[PDB]
This record gives sequence, C-alpha cells and structure tokens, in this order.
Amino acid sequence: TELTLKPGTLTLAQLRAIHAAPVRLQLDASAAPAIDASVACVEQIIAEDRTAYGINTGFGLLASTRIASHDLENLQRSLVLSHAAGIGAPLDDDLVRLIMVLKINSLSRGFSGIRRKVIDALIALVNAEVYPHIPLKGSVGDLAPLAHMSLVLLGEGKARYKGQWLSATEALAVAGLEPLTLAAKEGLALLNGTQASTAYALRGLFYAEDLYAAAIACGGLSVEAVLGSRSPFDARIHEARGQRGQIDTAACFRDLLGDSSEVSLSHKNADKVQDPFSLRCQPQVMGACLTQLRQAAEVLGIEANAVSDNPLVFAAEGDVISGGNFHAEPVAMAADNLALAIAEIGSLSERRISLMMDKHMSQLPPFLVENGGVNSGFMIAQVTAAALASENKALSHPHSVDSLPTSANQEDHVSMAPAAGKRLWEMAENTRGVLAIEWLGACQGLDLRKGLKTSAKLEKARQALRSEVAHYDRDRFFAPDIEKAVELLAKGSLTGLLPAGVLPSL
Amino acid sequence: TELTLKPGTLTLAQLRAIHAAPVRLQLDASAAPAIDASVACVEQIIAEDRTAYGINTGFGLLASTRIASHDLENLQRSLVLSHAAGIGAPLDDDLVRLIMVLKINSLSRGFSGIRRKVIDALIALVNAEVYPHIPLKGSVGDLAPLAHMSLVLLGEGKARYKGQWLSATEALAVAGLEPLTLAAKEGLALLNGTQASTAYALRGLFYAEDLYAAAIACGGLSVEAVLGSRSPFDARIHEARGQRGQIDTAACFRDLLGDSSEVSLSHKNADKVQDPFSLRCQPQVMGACLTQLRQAAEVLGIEANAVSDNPLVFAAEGDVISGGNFHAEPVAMAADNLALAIAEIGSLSERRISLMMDKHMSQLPPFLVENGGVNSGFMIAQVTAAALASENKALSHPHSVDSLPTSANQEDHVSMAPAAGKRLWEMAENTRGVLAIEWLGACQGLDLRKGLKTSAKLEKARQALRSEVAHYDRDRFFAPDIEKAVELLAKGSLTGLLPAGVLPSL
Amino acid sequence: TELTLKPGTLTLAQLRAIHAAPVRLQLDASAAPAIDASVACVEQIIAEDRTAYGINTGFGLLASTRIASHDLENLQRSLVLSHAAGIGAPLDDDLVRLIMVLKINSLSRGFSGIRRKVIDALIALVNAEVYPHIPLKGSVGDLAPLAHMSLVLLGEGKARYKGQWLSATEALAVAGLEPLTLAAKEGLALLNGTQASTAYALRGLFYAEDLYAAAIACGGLSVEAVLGSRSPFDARIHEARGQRGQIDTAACFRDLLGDSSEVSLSHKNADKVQDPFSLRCQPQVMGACLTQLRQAAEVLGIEANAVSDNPLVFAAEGDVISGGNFHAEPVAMAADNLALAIAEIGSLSERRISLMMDKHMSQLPPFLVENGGVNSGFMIAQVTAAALASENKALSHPHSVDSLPTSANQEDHVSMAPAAGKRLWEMAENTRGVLAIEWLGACQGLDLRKGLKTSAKLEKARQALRSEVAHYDRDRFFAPDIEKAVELLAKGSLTGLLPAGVLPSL
Amino acid sequence: TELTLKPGTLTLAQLRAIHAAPVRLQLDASAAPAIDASVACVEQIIAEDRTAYGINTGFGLLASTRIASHDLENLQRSLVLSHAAGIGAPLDDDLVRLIMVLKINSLSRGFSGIRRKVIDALIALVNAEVYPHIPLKGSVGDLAPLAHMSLVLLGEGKARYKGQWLSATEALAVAGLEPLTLAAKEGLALLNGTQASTAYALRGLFYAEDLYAAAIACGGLSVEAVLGSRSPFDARIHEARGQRGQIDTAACFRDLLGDSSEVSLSHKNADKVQDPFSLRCQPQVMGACLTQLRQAAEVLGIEANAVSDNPLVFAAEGDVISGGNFHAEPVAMAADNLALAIAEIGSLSERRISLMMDKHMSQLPPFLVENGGVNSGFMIAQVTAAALASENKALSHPHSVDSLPTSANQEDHVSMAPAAGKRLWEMAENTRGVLAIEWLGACQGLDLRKGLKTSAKLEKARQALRSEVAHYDRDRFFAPDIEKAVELLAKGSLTGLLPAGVLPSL
Repeated sequence: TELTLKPGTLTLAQLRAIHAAPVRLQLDASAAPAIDASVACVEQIIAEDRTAYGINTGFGLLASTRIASHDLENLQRSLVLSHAAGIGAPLDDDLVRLIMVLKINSLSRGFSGIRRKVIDALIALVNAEVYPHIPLKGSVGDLAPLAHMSLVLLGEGKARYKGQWLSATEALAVAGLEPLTLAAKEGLALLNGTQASTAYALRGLFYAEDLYAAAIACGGLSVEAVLGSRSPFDARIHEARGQRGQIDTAACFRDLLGDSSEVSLSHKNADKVQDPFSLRCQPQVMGACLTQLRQAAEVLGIEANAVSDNPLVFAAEGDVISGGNFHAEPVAMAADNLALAIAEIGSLSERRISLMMDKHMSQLPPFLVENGGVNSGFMIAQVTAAALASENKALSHPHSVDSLPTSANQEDHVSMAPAAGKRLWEMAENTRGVLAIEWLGACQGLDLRKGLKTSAKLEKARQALRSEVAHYDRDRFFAPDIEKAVELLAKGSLTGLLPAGVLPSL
Repeated sequence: TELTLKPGTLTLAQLRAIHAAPVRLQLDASAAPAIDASVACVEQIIAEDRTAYGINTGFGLLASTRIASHDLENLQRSLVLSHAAGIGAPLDDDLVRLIMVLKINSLSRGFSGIRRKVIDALIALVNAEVYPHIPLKGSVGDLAPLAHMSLVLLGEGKARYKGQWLSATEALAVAGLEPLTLAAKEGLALLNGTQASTAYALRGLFYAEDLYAAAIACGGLSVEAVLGSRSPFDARIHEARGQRGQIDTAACFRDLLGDSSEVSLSHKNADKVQDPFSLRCQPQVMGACLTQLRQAAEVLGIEANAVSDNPLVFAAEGDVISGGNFHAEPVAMAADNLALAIAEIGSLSERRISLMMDKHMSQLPPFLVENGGVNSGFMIAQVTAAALASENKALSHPHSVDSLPTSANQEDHVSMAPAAGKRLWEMAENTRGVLAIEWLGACQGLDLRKGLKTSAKLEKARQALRSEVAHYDRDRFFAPDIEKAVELLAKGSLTGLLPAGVLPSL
Repeated sequence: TELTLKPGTLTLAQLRAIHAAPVRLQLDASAAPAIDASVACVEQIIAEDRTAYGINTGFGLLASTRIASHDLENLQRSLVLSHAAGIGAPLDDDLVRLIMVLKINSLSRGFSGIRRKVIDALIALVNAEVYPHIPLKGSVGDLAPLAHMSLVLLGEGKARYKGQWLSATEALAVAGLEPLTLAAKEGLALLNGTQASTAYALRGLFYAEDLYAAAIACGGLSVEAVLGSRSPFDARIHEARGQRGQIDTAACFRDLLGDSSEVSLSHKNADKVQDPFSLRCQPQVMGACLTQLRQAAEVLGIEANAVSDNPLVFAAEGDVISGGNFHAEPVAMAADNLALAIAEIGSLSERRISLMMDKHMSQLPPFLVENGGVNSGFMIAQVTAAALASENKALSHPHSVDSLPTSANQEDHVSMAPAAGKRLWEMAENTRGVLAIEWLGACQGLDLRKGLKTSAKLEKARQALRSEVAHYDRDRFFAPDIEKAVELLAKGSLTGLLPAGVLPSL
Repeated sequence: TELTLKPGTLTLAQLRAIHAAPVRLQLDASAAPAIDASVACVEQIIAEDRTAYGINTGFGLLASTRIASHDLENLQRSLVLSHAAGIGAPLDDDLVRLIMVLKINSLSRGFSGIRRKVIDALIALVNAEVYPHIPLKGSVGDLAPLAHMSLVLLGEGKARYKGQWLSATEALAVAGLEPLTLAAKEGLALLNGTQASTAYALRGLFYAEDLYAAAIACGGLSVEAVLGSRSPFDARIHEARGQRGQIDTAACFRDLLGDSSEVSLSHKNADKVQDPFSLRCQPQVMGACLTQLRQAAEVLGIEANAVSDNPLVFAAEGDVISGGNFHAEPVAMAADNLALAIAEIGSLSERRISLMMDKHMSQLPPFLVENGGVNSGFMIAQVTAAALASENKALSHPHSVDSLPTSANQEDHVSMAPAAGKRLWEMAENTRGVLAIEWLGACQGLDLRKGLKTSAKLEKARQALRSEVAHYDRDRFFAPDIEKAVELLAKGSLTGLLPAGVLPSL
C-alpha cells in the first residue's frame, strides 16, 4: 500500500495495513508548513540567545542553562546512545515498521521542532524496508526502544534487511542515506513518545479483532453441531437490553447462521429444550468483549496520531512548553482492557468445546468419536484448550496499576504500558489455540450429522478447515491437526466471513 | 426527589440521586400499555392451552411440559424460596433501594409479562422506605439477591424500616400492602436480571467519580504547596495529544488553579526547574482514569435501563423467546474497568504525598513539620497512604475473567459481576484514605508558605479542611485528623468545586 | 488459660488458645535477668554520655546527636502520638489480645532495653481484659497499629472493656494502672515490630486449619453420598508418591471413613467405575494444601517468638546494633502461601458440590431433591458456592510482591504483610461458605440412601448438622440453612473429628 | 556425568546436573526385581483372565470390560497418538532430557507394571542424546507432553539430535533402537505422570537459586559502593529473630563482605547514618526468599522421585489400585511459591539500583557518571530494571488457584502446574536483567572510589564483570553492556562465590 500521509489522520484500518504489510509513504505537501515552522521557532530561540528547557539547555544542573552549541549537538548523540538501554528479543519487522510509522506520523504534525530532513530519513528507511533493531523490553511507557530505533539514523546500532542484520552504515546506504547529526531538541523529539507502547497495544487490538471474528464463525458452527437454537439471536432480545456491542454481535451471528439451515430444519423441533449459556449467551458475552475492544480501539486510534514528545513547540505563539504527553497511561489501560476481551472470548469457546465433548449435552458421540471404548477422540484436545484458557486468567492481571519511581524520583509515576500491550500477544496465541480446537470439534460434530449442511458462510468455514484437516475417523496423532487449524486462523481464514463495519479496524 | 418514571429513561444523575437518598416514584401513564400487554400475552398463551417455556412450563424434565395451573402457581413460590440462598452481610438500605428501583425500571418496560400490581407493590415498598433484607454474596451475575428481595412480596424474609428489622408481614403493612401470590412467569421476571450486579457497579462508579473530583482539588493544592507550574495544564498540550479525557481533565485543573495565584506569583520564577511526573502528568494519568470511568458509565447507564429477565415477551408479535440477557458480562467488565481508575487515582496521589515528604523535592521542611529532629510530622501518614495504595493493586485483579459451571453444566459460563462491583467499594475506601492524607499534607504545606493564598476554589478546599483539622504545629495523635479528612471527602466536601458536565453522573 | 511465659517459647497451640480466649499471664522468673540487663545497658550508655542511635539520639538531622534528657523523654511521646496514624475498622478484641501477647513475648526476651515495668503494664492490660483500640489498616509491615496499642499506656487513645469503649485513663484504672512515661529506646521498642503482621497471618493460619479439618469430614461425607470408593485413600498409593502432606491427609481420610461402612457395603461393587478427581484426588490436593499451611506455620511460629524491634541491645557484649528485623517479608510470604491453601480447599469442595448436583455422576436425584420438575432443591446453593470459590482467585493475588518507598526513600523496600494476612480472613469466610454448602448437600444425599449409615465419625458429622438443619423434603427458604451450617463450622463443630497431631496448632 | 540410578534416590544436585548437561545412565541392578515383579503381576492378571481397570480394560463404556488382547495392544497406540495433542514452541533439549530422566526414575521404582525393555529404550535415547519433540503447552498437570515424548518410542513424532530434527525411525536408529509395541498398562504408565510439571518447576528452582547467589554478591557490591554498614549482618541480630533463611542469608553476606575492607575502613565512620532498607533489610528479605525456595525445593525433590502414574501395581500384595498421583497440585503450589521469591529478589535489587542513582543517598555522582549536565550515565538502565521488576508482579499471579473441568466432568479438578512452572522462566529473565544492571552500577560506583578495593570475593565479582565491560567514563551505547552482564550471570559467573550447602541443589 502506497500512502500519502496527512499527519495525524491515520485510521485504524490504515494502521492494520501498516502492521500487516510493507508500506511506501510520503508526506502530504500540507505537512511541510507546520513541520518547518516549529523548526524555525527553535532556530529563532537559539538565534536570539534565549534559554528554553529541552531546546538548548542541559538537564538537571544545566536544566536552566543555555549549553554551548558544541556540547548541545554532542548532547543529542549522548542522549540516544545512553538511552538505548533496552534488552530482550528483537521486535519483528512488522512491529518495528509500525513504530517507525507512528513516530513519523506524530513528528509530522509539526509541534516537535525536528527537521523535515530527519523525518524523511525515517521515511526512507520504511520505504527501503530497512528496520532498526529494537529490543522488546525496558520501556516503562518509550525512551529505550525509540533510542534503539534512532541509533541507525546516527550510523549506530544495526538494522534488518530481507531478514538479515546489517551494520547501520550498510543499512543507511540501502535506503539512500548517510549518517545524520541531530540538532537542538531532536534527541528529545525522537526519544520521548508513546509509539512503542501504542504499537504493542495495536497489535493486541488487531489480534483481539481477528479472534472476535473467528469466534463468531466457530461459535456458529458449534451451535449447529449440537442442534442449538437460533432464537437467542433474535434482534428483539438484544434491542431490549440496549447494549450496542451485543446488538452488533447478535447481528453478526444472524448474518452467518441465517434463519434456518438444512441441519436446523432436519431437527424440526430443537427448542423443546434450552441451550447452555456458552451457546445462548454468546451475544451477551461476545458483545461485552466487542464493547471492550471498541473502547480500547478509540483510545489507541487517538494515540496513534498524538503528539507525544516533549517539550512541545507552539510556533504560532512562539511558546515552548514542557508537559507530560509521553506518559502512556491511557495506552496501558487500553491494553489491560483488551486483556479481558481476549480472555473471555477464549473462556466462552472453551466451555463450548467442553459441551461438545459431553454426550449428555451434545447429542453427539462422547468426545466426538466413533467406538469410544478404545478411541479417545477429542478428549485431550479439550484438555489443551482448558490449559490455554486457564493461562489467560493470570495473564489478565493488569499492569497499568503498577509503577516504580525513576530518574531519582523526578519521574515518579509511570504507566507500564509496554508490558500491558505485549502480554496481549501471548493471550491471543492462547485464545487462538482454543478457537482452533473449537473449529476442529464443531466441524467433526457436523460431519457426524451425515450429509447435512449448515449455512452458506458456515459451510465456507467447514471447507476452509477440511482443505487441510480430515474428519476424525479413528485415533491418530492429534497435534498436527491443531497446528494446522491455528495456522489457518493466524492467516485470517475466517475473518472475511464477518460482516463489514463491525470491528474498529475492519 | 419525586420521580414520575418513564421506564428505560433513567439518567446517571437520577441513579446517583436514587443511590444517595430516599425516593418517591410512580409510573408514568405511558408505561401502562406495554406492561399490561405483555401480561395479556401470557394470559392468552395460557387461555389457549399453548405451551411456552418459562411461562407455563416446569423446568428440565418439564421444561416442555404444560404444568397444571395449580402447581404452576406453587412453582412461583418454590422458585423464590429455593433461590433465596444468598449469604454474607446485609446490603445497606441505599443499595437495596437502588436494586428495587432498577428492577421496577426494567420490569416496567413491558417485555416481562409481570402484572402491574406487582410492580406497584415494589414501588410501594420504595415509597414507604421499607427495604428487604438482601445478603451481599451468592450471585454469579442475580438470582439469589433478587430472590431475597422478592421474599418480602410474598410475606417471607424480613425488611428494614427506620433502621430496624421487621417481619415481612409487618413490613408489608407499613407500605399499605398484603402478601402477594405470584402468577405465571412472575417468578422468573423477578429472579432473572442483572440489577444487583448493576447496583454494585454503579456504586463503584459514583465512588470513582467522587474520588476523581476530590483528586483534582487535592492535586491542585499539592502543585501549589510545592511551587509547581501551571504550564503542564496548557490547553495546547492536551489538544495536541487528542485524548478527550486528558483534555477535559486539564480543563478542570485550569479552572481550579487559574492562571496564577498569590503563591505562584510570589515565586516569580518556578519553571527554571521541572516538576515531577506525579504533578506534571496529572492530565495524562487522571485523564486516562476519566476515560476509563466514562467507558464504564456508558455501559452501566444502558444496563440500568435494560430488559434483563428471561424469557422475554414480545406482545406485538405474540412471541415469547428464551435468550440470555441476565448474563451480566458487560457489567463485570465495566467494574473491572473502574478498578483500574480507582487504583491509579490513588497511585498518583500517593506519589504526590511522597513528594511532599521529601525536602529535596518539596521546597518544604522534611515531612512537613518544624523541628524535625524530634518531630516526625507526616512521616507515618505517608506510610498509611502507601499501605492503602498498595492494597489496591491486588484488588485490581479482574473477576470478569473467571467462571465456574452451574446448574449441572447447563449454566456453564457466568460473569462474576457482583464480585467485580463490590470490590470497588473497598478500593474506593483505600483511595479515599490516600486523598485524605494528600489533602492534609498540601494544606499543611501551604500553611508553611506564611500568609500566602492559592486560588479561589483551592482556598475553599483549604477552608473546608481547616474547619475540622488544625495546622500541624508539633507532633500530636495523628489518626483523628485522617479520620476527619476522610469523612469530609465521604460527604462530598470537594465534589462541588469541579466544573459541571465533566463526570457522567454529575 | 493461665500462662507462665518463658519468653520466646510460645507454641502454635498456645497461640491458638490466646487467639480463641482470654488469657492470664505472668512472666517466668527466668525472664527477668535479660530484660533487666538490656535496660541496664541502655542506662550505662546514657550514664557514660555515649551516643547510640535509637537509644539517646534524635533522628535524621540528630540521628548521630545525643539529644538532651529532656527532649529525649518528650521524643518518646512524640513518636507514639505521630505514629498512631492508622485508619479503618477497629480490630476485634481477640486479635488485639494476640498482638499484645506477641509484643510482650518479643520484648520479654530481653534484647530490647525496655523496662520490665512497661512489659508488666501490657501484661496487666491483657489480664484485665482491657484492649486498646487498634485500627485495621496503615501498616506496610507495624508502626501504626503498635503505636495505637501503645497510646493507652500513655493515657491516650481508647480501649475496649466488656465490649464498650473507655477513655484511656478509665481503662488504665480498670487494670490497676496509671499513665506511664516512656524512657530512652522504649518508643522504638514498642513501635518497631512485626506483631500485627504476625497476628493477622496467624488468624489466617488458624482459619485455614479449621477449614482443612472440616473439609476432610465434608469430603468424606461426599464420597459416601455418591457411592465413591475408599481405594484412592490406600496408604500404599501415598507412600509411593512420597509427599508427606498427602500421606498425612490420606491417613486422615482413612481414619474418618474406615475400611467400609453400611453405605459402602450395601453397594457391593462400587469400583466397576472410576471416581471423579474431586473425590479421588482429595489426598493429592488437600495434601498439597496441608504442606503449604505447614510451611506457613513454621515461619509464623518462629515469628511469634522473634525479637523484631530495633535497634537491638546485646547487653552481654555491651553492643547496640541497628538492623532490620521489623521487616515482615517472611510473614507476607507466609500469608500469600496460606492464600493458595484456603483457595484450593474451597475449589475442590465446590467441584464436589457440583458433582452432587449432577444426576449423571451422583447416583442421586438432580440437585438432591425429589420431584425436581417443580422443585429446585440445591441448585442455587451450588451457585452461591461457585460465587464464593471464584472470589478467592482474585483474592489469591500476592501482596508480598508489592512495595512503595516510604520515609523519603530511606525506608525504600517494605513487605505489605498486614494486607497479605488480613485478606485471608475473607478468603476463609468464602471457603467456609463453600464447605457449609457441601456439608448440607452430602448429608441430604446420604439421607436419600434411605436408612443407611456411614462411618462412626462421619455419622457424628451428620448428627451435628441435623441438630440444626432438617432434611430437604421440598423447596423452602434456603439461606437460613446455609447460615446455620456456616455458624456450626465457625464454632469448630467438625474440628474434633480430625486425628491429633496433624495440623500445626492442633 | 555418569549415573548408576537407584530409582527414587535422585538428589537436587543430581537433578541440576541432569538439567545442565548430557547424562549417561544405567539402572542399578537393585532396580530390576521390583520393575520385573510389577510386570509379572500384570502378566498374571491377564493369564488368569481377571479384569483390572487400566490394565486390561477399556475406558468408560469398557472401563469394567476385559478388552480382547488384540484391541488391548491397539489401545496403547491409540492412547499415545490421541493424547499427543500439545501445542506451542518445542521444549529445549535440556528440559526434554530432564523429563525423560524423571520418567525413567519414576517408572524404575517398579510400581507401574511397564516392561524393563521400555524403560531401557528411554534410557538409550538419553544416552544417545536423542531428544523427542515435546511442545510447551497443553498439560493441565502431563498427558500431552508425555505422549509426545512417547511417540518416538513407537516410531512416530520426531526427535532432535545434534540440534537438528530427525524422523522417529532415524532417531531410534541413532540410539540403537527399533520401534516398540506397547503392552497392557504401558500406555497409562508413560502418559500419566507429573514429570513435565516437575521439570518446568525444577528449572524455575534452579534459576531462583542462581539468582539468589548472584544477588548476595551484587547486594554486597552495592553496600560497598554506597559506603554502607556491615552491622546489619551481625549474627546476633538474625539469631534473635530466629528465621533460618535470614540466618543463613546473613551468614552468606558476612562471608562475602568480611569484617571490613579497604573501602569500609577508608570511610572510618560510616554509621553516624542509617542505611536504607534495600541494603539493611537484605537478610530479612533475601532470607524470606531463601525459605520460600527451600519449601519449594523440598516438594519438588520428593516429586522428582515420586510414583506418579496410575493405576499402580502392588505386586507384593497382588493388588492394582486406581488413585490420583498424577495430580500435580503440590508442584503447582511449589511453582507459585518460587514466583514470590524470584519477584522479591528482583524488587529488592531494583530499589538498590535506584539508591545508587540518587546523589542524596549514594554518596556518588548522580546516575553514577561524571559531568552529568550533559551525560545521562545509568539513568535509563535503572528505567529498564524498573520495567523488568514491575512485570514480575503480574507474573506472580498464582496459577495453582485455577482449574477447568475436563473429560466431561470426570476429571473435574486439575492443577495447572505446567503454567505455574513455565512462567518462572521469564520471571527469572526479568530478575536476571535487574541484577545485571545492579552488578554494573555497583562496579561503576566502586570504580569512582578511586583505587579502593572491596573484599576478596567481591573483587572477584568486579573482575568478572570488568573482563567484559569497561568503566563508564562518558555516555556510550548502553545496551551491549547489559547484554554482556546478563550473559555472565546466565553462565553462573557469580554462583561459585556463595558458600557451600546454602542452596537446595548447590
């Protein structure tokens, strides 16, 4: 995707796109005035020998002292090098790309006083698919990971190109660049910000959305497999409750399931008995999850466009002002919010899987297999989904409620947003595994309703799975089937069945 | 407050009012048609010998069997008695009142098939200030607490009147009533619902809001006490970030602090040095908290008006439909959401208190007391705020991520909303204690800036405290001062200083 | 119980006794030498004009300055008053008594330099059953609650006598005392310590033990009610695993159940089928719980006898040394340890209750009631146990992993032991409720095995319950039955059936 | 290391050795009798046409039916294939080796009825350094991972040899084996067990121990760097408290620090002022951690030797008995216990790092760097340690308190031990990072005490670091220094300085 960026206008769908695939971008011409005017403001402050904290000062001792030009420029390098104190596994290229593009976006709104040539250097890196090494951990919400990113601009650190590490000099050259020397305020402009926190949480959101869409299809397949009712999805019920997420959710189920199917019709009377809550309360539970992820997405969509460095430059007035927009508290709470939705999607699916194993509730053979006296069928796959569901409870513990003082008590409250966002990725693997197993069981259960078909989109879901995994006729090595189902989910195999305009970025 | 209820239209401000004080209510005439039509629908189903689950059926064995009229009426009593299996401390009258009014509200929308005379019985109880005993625990989200409430209607259980327990017969008589006998569907109409879950979480919300408002005033007093800057509250900063909660938050700080004060002016140059994050990141942290509580409030305001029983009666079509609107998942997540806001309000305030104890950051005497070599001053009050802040982290653990199967796996996924909401009350006591101590310290610190005044609303806050608690001249028994400050907060002493239309119910 | 205390030798059984009931105590004559020698050491340091931190110094500024005698004595009062900065509900008299006795015990080991007359003042309070007001919260692990306690000695604060609050003067007089004036080091001797942390956690332990014993009897009754097997309790199994808690646990089950009973014999062949894990894995799960609580008890039994103030006086050498024994980290971890045991006792019992509701596993009528089509029986009691079990998961979150800096970063790591211990009390109410419901269901289930008896101790357990709660013949108001069962448990009704020398304090 | 195994006698030191490095083992001749006798018992049951659950039966339907020999042997294969339903990353070879050796150990005690030739097949795999693929997740505590392991024996699955995946046939051949065909009871003997749970938690223990030893050296270096006192380590203090972990801990500090050093002596009077709790309460906090890890180690050392399959064969009596020793509840609690110790080691170290950054407490330059006005020094390294410390709080949430029912409610309470143990590995990376940064800062601080040396073992620790990382003279790229310090710790660089017989496996 080619992108002419109007800074501060990225949509959640564009962000998903940046996250999913390489991008080519350039700044809209309308961005230049504010970018160049905040640089001219910094330039005028220096020209006039005025002192301004975080523009031409030192820190602490010198926080009110106009440093000489010479140490001022050395100070920028010294900040990046000293702040690149992150540790842990390298981020994958997708996430690095996302962080570069959010930083470009934020800087390009023109409140940061950073030269357009430096923004364009980062854009050249993105366009060249050259991605700085950024370690996963260290930020308390994003000095360290942003410093690592910034190292390459200076000819330090290292960067990935076509899946291999290159020296920074080598990587710059790939992008048509040479090492840059930073000017006043540019160290802080690059290092202060919330882009890593935001990127981590956006990834969590996109995964949550992916999982939501898959769960509507899987949940529909399970309803059908156990001869459940469509009545709990009646629009009147959801309208009477009033919750928008549940209303939109029920509408999605109706779209996928339709009014009836050959399976539903062939069991003429399927009401005479009530469906368990893991089926019948899908609109209420999945709806709550949808609301939760929409709340998170509203906050993260705003933050992807935020001016998050410090101090900020207000060239129209001539003012430079020290604030706290680098504090990623709203991102950390958004991430903790997504944790509850990813957890509960998985919880509800696991109880559906357990329903399908139980001969007294499924109207299917025990554990979905013929001749169970000597075949175990799906028994231990349900165990695995139980393990994955359970792990999500502890993982749900919020990180936004913790803080430790830093910078000898000057930076005395912090957000822990990076940790909040990154735990979502594993929570999503857990839930993805649970749904993979649910997908496999419901298709197996429907297969046992010999020759009968479910609805048009749900047959698409059965066919997607059966292209890779066969019916379970008798015990065989189980895990490869789960691996295959998970990979299908990871690739978005079921996402397209969900109606449009339901999920924030879809 | 006198209330002519249009069912389903209660506002968050009305709900706060119902929560805070006795109410007198009657149904708007426009409510009668739908109430009476869903009763007539039930009546027609019975007249016609049709069978309808949850109207004239039994359960399980008999879930598709048209029970005889005789056992049908006995079944209603048997449900209430058997479901009143709650345990723990009695709810206070305020919360009982709130639950009665939400149930009246939900039932009065006319989708429940319950006689108007029974709704009016509950309304007579509320008007008489007669409040059924309801134990705190048992619901997994609200059969037990709603059953306890319903016991009184039948002449069972007990009820509070003017702070004393009365027999149900006695209590009914106080309200002008005699014991009722329930009809078809009315057992389920009263017992299925989410009103206890919702009431518990609304109380959490109102407390969170109370604490938010107090924290803006206390935080402003602390900024002033330590000669902090007003620059971090500049509207331009918050506009550039884009987060609405932070923007509204900063606007509140500006309103209370004003552009300058005698204290700020008398320290001519207060910038030359940067404020710690517990001061300077107040808009970002408190703003995140405001967003979080607005997200919760949107969900709870909808749920206070929801049709949450089962099965629902759609008299316009003649249909009765079993769904799952009793599943309080969105309330449990709303409550878990409020936990993060109450926690983080307290966390940020505690770090402000710790700042004020530190001579190297406060520009005040160590621990805010003269002659510290032999006086301890506020030292151990800060310890107490640290204890209270810390307890909130564990208390933040979400309950919406847990579930246990009930009703022999038919009711196999539940919300745990009651536990989610009720933990908020203690979280709010914790944070209320932290702010009480912050209030005391900042006023003490300002006192040490001899003769100097802060802004008009913040002087109101100083005067409110000093009406009850004196300046700390030398060590004295400390705890009564904290008790007094907490009680002032509990009574809403600082709430009115916050500008209008900021908080959902205010 | 009359107690001649040899300081530092209290047993867990004595501590349970002190906790459960009033005590009369005096110091063994062998305590006087060390008590009086550490006072003489302090006296000699002062006589010789030596300076010693925490003996005749001030703090901070004056932490190395020999304060004049005059301010030295005033400093002791100033510490107690300023440190009595606790808040929250008053502790009950049992816990206050326990804290007084632990403080007496610790001080009476003679490493604290506090006058014997002051120890004897506290002992006179205990003997008089006069209990200082102590608020629940504030300590980060126990300056505030110990200061509150100490207030009465000085004629400040207030105290409970025969359930009513008395002025301190009034309370002192009841005990034969007049207000004391503290000397050098005695402020720190009374205020530094871990006795409140330790008392809170000991209460948790005693409750955990009470619950363990009750769970063996209830679990045995449930095994019998559902025609479970005694084979899983075979000693050979547990010996082969090697875990001592499980071995001791299985031995307890064998003692209560015996080799066979009329119920087991009358179902000749009860193996032909496997018991669910909530029955069959009782030795492994309850055994783990027993190990966990023995680990906690070893640490708490040591701490009940520890010298936990500061600085300590080593009269034999003439040295006074500042250390950190007031840091209650081992207590906080012990309390967090007990949380897992109380949680898992309740978890396992809840799954047994759910088994008994399920006709497909219980060999009993659904929900343990005749004519279930219109009777609900124990259905909603199981819901209540599920609510209580679930709440324990969040409550299990550890507090020992949190800390906030205090005393302007000098006291920069703390334990949070008080919060860790006090949450155990509510966890125990939760689990106590779960077992109460299990007790009721298994007795109901056994009743349905018409005329058949279980083992001798388990019939004792059935009779204990049936003295208060009748068989459930048809739906009736359920909650009073649960209330009655809980109260029986709270009073120790089942504790005596457990064999001796299994539980740390029993 | 060469090992002649006496089954059931593995020590914690042997287990560390197996975990750390390849092993060569053979069974002691004394193992053969019991192994062969339990096989003969199974053989006699079959010879005699007796029926015995889990020996010659089917399951559920057939759980009391003597399956024909033909399907009996096919049933063993069908169990392994169907139970190999794990997912996630492959375990590393060290952990796979550990699990194989625990299974060999458990089986070789002779209560399992499995042929010696099959035990010897596993031993041949270990000796050949051929390690079956085992996925990380799926067990609820260890059917899936044990099934994956067992696949190779049958010629299925895959295995690692010299770091590359081989087909099972290929891997068997490397070890001198051909595919085996399982007999009666051998499917359950291999698949039921707690060895994966136990291996995961043992790894956590070994890491906790490694971290403990490193923290004593780092903590000693920090004491010295900031001119702290040795008095808080006085044996008399710790003896008076009575806690063994703290006593052993203080003894370790005394051994490393000695009575004095050139640094301590050159600051003649270092008392005149009190040390912060992160220094002075090291014995109390680290001691609590030591007790916690010894409690865990006692349980895990027993479980490494336990008979944990089912049903068990008691050949001396001729009895076969179904129990629940596969239930890993004690392992899950042991793992949750280790979480608190790993967390709190890191918490205390982080507060020491923060002390060293603070010029008002360190007696060093701010953030440990010369010319701080334009150099940032260790500022952001402390931020990274704060991030890592914080993440451990959420990670501390216990998994032993959760369970989901499996096997359609027959396996209705489970332990979640695998998740409990595996989270410890990341907690240990977090704490390892914190200590790495503390190591770097204290050595930097000591360097600034120009020319002065600390004690003999602590100079060894300084030299170990300085062999790889230079003094911080001016800002430079920081992260490689932290990487290098972490790798030194990971390799056990500081472990050997700790005195012998302190840590369970050392």
